[PDB]
This record gives sequence, structure tokens and C-alpha cells, in this order.
Amino acid sequence: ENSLEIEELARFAVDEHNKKENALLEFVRVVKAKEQVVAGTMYYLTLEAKDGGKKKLYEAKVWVKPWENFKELQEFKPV
Repeated sequence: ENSLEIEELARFAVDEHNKKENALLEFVRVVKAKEQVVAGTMYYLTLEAKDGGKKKLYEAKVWVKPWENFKELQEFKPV
């Protein structure tokens, strides 16, 4: 259920960014996603989130190891 997983990872990206940078972006939706095999899976996401009420676009890179309870935000930045 790829798109179901993709949305979860995009929400995770926003949550992790918020926790890491003391921010409060509000996830809206995923708009682009690339899923690439590496050691584990690498996700290149484009998503919309609200920053103080204004919708903005962001790119995120998320690393997942599905054989264990592991997920990790590598990069998160405005488009």
C-alpha cells in the first residue's frame, strides 16, 4: 500500500523536522515521492505544509529499515 506508506513517511518527516528544529509546521499532503532501494529504502518526498498558516512546499529525504523499528529524517528544506 505504497501511497499509504508514503503519507505516513511524509507526516513523519514533518514531525521529525518540528521536533528537531523546534518548529510547528502543519502537514497538509504529499505531492511527489520517489522510493529508492539502497541499504534499506530512501524516500525523496515533496510535501505541502503550513508555516504559520501559509502553505509552503518542502522537500524531505527519509531513510527506512523495514526489518526493524527504524526511520530517519536526513534532510528537510523549503522548495
